[PDB]
Amino acid sequence: ADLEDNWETLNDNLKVIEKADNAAQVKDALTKMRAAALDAQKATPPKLEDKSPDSPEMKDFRHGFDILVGQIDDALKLANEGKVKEAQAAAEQLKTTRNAYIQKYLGDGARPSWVAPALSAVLIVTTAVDVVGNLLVILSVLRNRKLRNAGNLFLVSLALANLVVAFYPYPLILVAIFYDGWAFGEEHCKASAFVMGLSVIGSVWNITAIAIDRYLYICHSMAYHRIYRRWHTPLHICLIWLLTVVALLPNFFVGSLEYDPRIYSCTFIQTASTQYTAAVVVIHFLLPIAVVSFCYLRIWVLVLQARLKPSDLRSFLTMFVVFVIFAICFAPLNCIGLAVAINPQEMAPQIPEGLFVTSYLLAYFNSCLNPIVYGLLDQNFRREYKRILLALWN
Amino acid sequence: ADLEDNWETLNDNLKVIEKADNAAQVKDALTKMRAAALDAQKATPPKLEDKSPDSPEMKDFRHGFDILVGQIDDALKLANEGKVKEAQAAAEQLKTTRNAYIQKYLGDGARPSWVAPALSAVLIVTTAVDVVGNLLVILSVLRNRKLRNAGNLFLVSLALANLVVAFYPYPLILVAIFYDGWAFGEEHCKASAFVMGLSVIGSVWNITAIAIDRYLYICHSMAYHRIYRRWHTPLHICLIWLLTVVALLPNFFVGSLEYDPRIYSCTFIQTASTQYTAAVVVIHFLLPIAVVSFCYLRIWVLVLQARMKKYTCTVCGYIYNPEDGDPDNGVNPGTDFKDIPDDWVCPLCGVGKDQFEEVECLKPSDLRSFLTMFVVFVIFAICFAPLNCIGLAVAINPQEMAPQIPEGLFVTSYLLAYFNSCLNPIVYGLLDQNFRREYKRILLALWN
Ligand SMILES: COc1ccc2[nH]c(-c3ccccc3)c(CCNC(C)=O)c2c1
Ligand SMILES: COc1ccc2[nH]c(-c3ccccc3)c(CCNC(C)=O)c2c1
Ligand SMILES: [Zn+2]
Repeated sequence: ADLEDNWETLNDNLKVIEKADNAAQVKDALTKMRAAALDAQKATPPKLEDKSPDSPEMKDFRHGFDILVGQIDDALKLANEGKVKEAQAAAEQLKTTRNAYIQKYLGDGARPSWVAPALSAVLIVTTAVDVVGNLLVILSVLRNRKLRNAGNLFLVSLALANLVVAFYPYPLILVAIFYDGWAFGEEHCKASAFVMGLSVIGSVWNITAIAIDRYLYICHSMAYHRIYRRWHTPLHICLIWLLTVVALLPNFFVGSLEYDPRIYSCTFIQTASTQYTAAVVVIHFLLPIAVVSFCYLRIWVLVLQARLKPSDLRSFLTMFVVFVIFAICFAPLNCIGLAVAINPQEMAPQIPEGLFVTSYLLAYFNSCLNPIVYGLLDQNFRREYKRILLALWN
Repeated sequence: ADLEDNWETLNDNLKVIEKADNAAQVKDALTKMRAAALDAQKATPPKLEDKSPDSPEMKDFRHGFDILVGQIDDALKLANEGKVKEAQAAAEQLKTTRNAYIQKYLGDGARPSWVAPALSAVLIVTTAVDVVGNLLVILSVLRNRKLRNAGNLFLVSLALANLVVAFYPYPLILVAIFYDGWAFGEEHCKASAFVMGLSVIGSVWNITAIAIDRYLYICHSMAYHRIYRRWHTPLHICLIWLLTVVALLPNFFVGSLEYDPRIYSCTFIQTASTQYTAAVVVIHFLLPIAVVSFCYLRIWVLVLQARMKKYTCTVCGYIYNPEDGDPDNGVNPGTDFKDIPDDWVCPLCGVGKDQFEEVECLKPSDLRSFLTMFVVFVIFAICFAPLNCIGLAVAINPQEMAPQIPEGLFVTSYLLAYFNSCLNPIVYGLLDQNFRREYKRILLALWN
């Protein structure tokens, strides 16, 4: 039997012992566990495959199994006596506890089998739709005199924020999944973690700048037309990106950019400094999500009081949906970060790995959604996407 | 303008409204449609040519146009307001009435009398064996944990490709034969046509994924085992199905999913865009048929050379398995017997490799059933080679080569292609001993 296959066997019967109602169900499960333990001990690990069978690295895995075999025999000594709870306790609090004391028996039970293929599928799809999708957005906005419309600079600003992350950190996390551990230097670690901070942080500030601009243009159009914009807009875009770089610099002093084995990515660590992460969740999420929720509620009340035409909603509809799609995508992880920011000594271990990865899978997915919402809601973008593709077939 | 000519005009502008990006493109198409409707109303139908101009049969066609002109005016009332999707939708309610009320008079309904009973017989039999047959393969693979891990996780994926089509488009077509024309909405039309595209396209990528899998397992055995798999193949299966959905999306922009009266089925149209169909025939048939013919040529050369054969011991009877090796005495799994050094001995009696003879006859279950899998590939190719040839001939020159495709031949190509949805569970049962055993275990448990 295969080592990866035998690893699944020992964990499946471990789950059975918990959901068991009688000592015979337990004694049956503990027999399959001891048999699959001795088979996997005869097998060679993948990381230490080149190492000697007597080497201090390969003989460490062999010995780890010897401890659990005796622990299983100890547990079935109780299950034979008809003591169900007594053996059910000697299973979970001994097969897992000594696994951390054996190290190599703790790695398989740390991460679920599903995160590696789910993450890699999500990143492949996200990177693919990102490059094509946002590259179309760039080209659509560049043609003829389209750039003379200032607001189109915000679509190029967000297109690059989405884009840059697909060209540097996303490809290397995919190498980190297939190599099981970060395969590049400590240089590329903090640098990949930084550009993702630029994208995720830089995006909310563009999304906010838009919400204020579209708030004044619709609600106080008298005062809005009095104030210029043709040159104001490229100044505002430039300012938010330098503002972003500044907000990210405490990461190098507080040491919060390091590789997270749970998500195979070098990213920002919420436990490294609960002071910085508390500010990151407030000042760079709940603060902007609040002001923009306010901006767009004032716009929707005037539309509700105006009732209509498909060309009348055109001014903001596309930009409102992108904001909402952003909020959903980043609300879960910001909640995890908030719970850790209050009391990490007790609330942090209560965050399951299954939930944590689910928060990062959505947050990564957001890097490709924008051109889709443009295609589904904007007729003029849908037309533009068709023109570019036709240009390539003709 | 001629009545047959005006019927082509109203259907051409109907296609334009779908592929339209602005209300003006729609308002322009709806104006040409109303004009061509009033011209055809002034014309006499061919079936009711002998009838009186005021007769209840001839005045029925005149009134049918009055309704269509009213709803065209209703649709352009939306297109003037700048509501594109709202009028694009109200142009489908116009597509139904023009195909339920105006399909009565005119039209060349020249089909042979056999295309109805043959098609319906083939579909009934195909659907029946498809459901039972592939439901057995799904069951036997998840049931037996050993045969599942033998690279046969793509077989459940292939079987789901065969199944899905028996549950939605095949039953509908059968209603389309007994009702003589598509009896369901335009919604269920392009949708049923999509579900078939998923199966036929997804199957070749499933069949390719296995051909590569067995190619590396047999030819690059050493490097193979070095690379993980438990999480690799569910990622590969997931990738092929998204790959497939992607390849099918141009159908909604080029408008190639519509009902074909010759085959009573809403399917993909080869003439709607010869650019897309040329790619469909190349990228999704001749390209994969080529790479897999390459995969199986490099396997068959090893078999001919005897480079991956089992060796039975002429003394204690121990059989050497290249898939297994002799790991405890240094020969890691995947090693060929001809590659073991001379100092190796039988691990059961100590006789030298010197006194080992090869198993002459290679069973189809061997080397992850490469023989059974190769057969399925060949069957698939025969089943879809004719229609892909028709599609290729139409893709070059459709102005002259397309009318030269007889209806009798075209339906014959679709009859085989439909039949392919049920065959593979049979080829597994006839050639794989372990599947035949599993089939019996399923049948005997439900019976007893
Ligand atoms: C402040 O310095 C950095 C620096 C790097 C960062 N990378 C990410 C991130 C990247 C991709 C997907 C989700 C989050 C955050 C945002 C992380 N937010 C929370 C609440 O943990 C981040 C922040
Ligand atoms: C490309 O988008 C679609 C979309 C739907 C499709 N349905 C079928 C098909 C279904 C059952 C039997 C035979 C063909 C093809 C395959 C059609 N291939 C050719 C050469 O015409 C198909 C393709
Ligand atoms: Zn022997």
